[PDB]
Amino acid sequence: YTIAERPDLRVLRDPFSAKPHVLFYASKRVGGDVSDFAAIKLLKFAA
Amino acid sequence: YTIAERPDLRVLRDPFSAKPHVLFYASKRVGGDVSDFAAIKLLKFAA
Repeated sequence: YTIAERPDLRVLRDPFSAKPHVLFYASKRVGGDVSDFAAIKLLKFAA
Repeated sequence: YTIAERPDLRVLRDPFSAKPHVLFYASKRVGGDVSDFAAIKLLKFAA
C-alpha cells in the first residue's frame, strides 16, 4: 500500500471573511491505494 | 458607576472583503452601568 502525502498541515485564519468571525482553515493533502496487488490478501466470509 | 473595558484597540483592515475597497475595521470592547443605586441622584424638571 502506497500513501502519498504532503508532509505539512497548512493553516489559514481570516477575520477578513466575516467581520466578527475568524473562520479557521486547516488542511493537508493525502492520497493512496494499493501498489502491489499480490502483497495484500483478504478474508471473505461467504463460502 | 462601574466601567469595564479592555484597553486594547484592534485596527483590522482588509482589501479581501470588497475588492476596490479597504474596510478599516476598528473594535474596542467596553461595558458598564451603575453599581450603587444610592451614590447618584438626579434632577427632574417637573412638579
